[PDB]
Amino acid sequence: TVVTTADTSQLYALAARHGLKLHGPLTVNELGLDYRIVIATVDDGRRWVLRIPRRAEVSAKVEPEARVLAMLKNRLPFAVPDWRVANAELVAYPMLEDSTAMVIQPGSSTPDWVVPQDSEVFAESFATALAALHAVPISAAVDAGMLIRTPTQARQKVADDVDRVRREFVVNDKRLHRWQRWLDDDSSWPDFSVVVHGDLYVGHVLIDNTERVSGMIDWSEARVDDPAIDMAAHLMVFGEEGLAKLLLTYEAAGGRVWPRLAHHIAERLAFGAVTYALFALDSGNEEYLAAAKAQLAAAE
Ligand SMILES: CO[C@H]1C[C@H](O[C@H]2[C@H](C)[C@@H](O[C@@H]3O[C@H](C)C[C@H](N(C)C)[C@H]3O)[C@@H](C)C[C@]3(CO3)C(=O)[C@H](C)[C@@H](O)[C@@H](C)[C@@H](C)OC(=O)[C@@H]2C)O[C@@H](C)[C@@H]1O
Ligand SMILES: Nc1nc2c(ncn2[C@@H]2O[C@H](CO)[C@@H](O)[C@H]2O)c(=O)[nH]1
Repeated sequence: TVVTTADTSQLYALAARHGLKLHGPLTVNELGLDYRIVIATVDDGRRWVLRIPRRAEVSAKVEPEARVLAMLKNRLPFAVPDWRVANAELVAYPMLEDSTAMVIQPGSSTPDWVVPQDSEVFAESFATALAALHAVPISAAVDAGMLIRTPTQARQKVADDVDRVRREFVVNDKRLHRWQRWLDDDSSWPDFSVVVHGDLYVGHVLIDNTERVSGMIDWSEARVDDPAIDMAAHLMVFGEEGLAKLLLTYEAAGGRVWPRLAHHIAERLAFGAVTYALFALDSGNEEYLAAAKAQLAAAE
């Protein structure tokens, strides 16, 4: 007998209650704070992703995300998870076998690999994919019950998050001033909102073996909001040169821009410290909290 991390009999029973018969190899990622993620082989010979909510508060988010993905499926020129099972105890979809655009071993803080800076096929196809996403009509998002933020509501959300961090943590004075100046800088903010992925970075983008964007995953944060939300992580990974290329092609592909978009994306990236701190706070995880407090107290 060999102790294994996965509980195959419990997983089998869970999947079977939702019409999936597990058979063959599986792998398990238990490091998620909200979900256990298992990639399992099913009697169709195919791999499926089992996205297992850990708690009632997580389970509550399944049905609204299911409506998002159902709406998006025909309206994007790339794949998204096909949640053929979606309920409080289990989400399951056939695995999208294409690689993520960043490969990282669970537990590790350093990726094995990220799609290269000089990959023109990746850069170009990410920009067009993003323009396509941001072209999904607002009416479709409303009809699907999505969270909608007008430009005023988008800016208010940022203000609320900044204020919550200020109430719970002690933040470097210059950091605070940066965020406030940004919130007060009318010219930075867009006068429209779009359907955004909300958690978009190389780890949630799938690519075919030519490095062309073929899919996106992990849509929990999707909503109608500030377009720049989906561009900040591109700046973080690919730098100002990568952002410059993105904006040129995004605009050429029909994406709507505004003159201070590049600036606004950089401010959104800085605002990532707020998002991280609130995640840490809401998680109750002391390691995340220690990192967050250190970041917030530090000079940029
Ligand atoms: C938009 O700007 C981003 C910039 C940066 O975005 C992050 C990323 C994506 C964050 O994840 C996001 O963290 C938030 C809190 C929740 C979110 N979702 C689960 C909901 C999650 O995906 C990280 C904090 C994940 C984390 C903690 O495990 C790590 O420490 C790992 C090692 C992480 O550094 C890397 C693999 C590097 C190579 O990735 C990047 O820098 C991207 C660009 O960190 C953010 C918090 C900002 O929001
Ligand atoms: N290639 C690929 N990875 C996935 C898929 N679903 C989940 N993952 C991985 O599991 C994590 C949790 O959803 C993601 O960040 C990916 O690393 C998928 O359909 N295809």
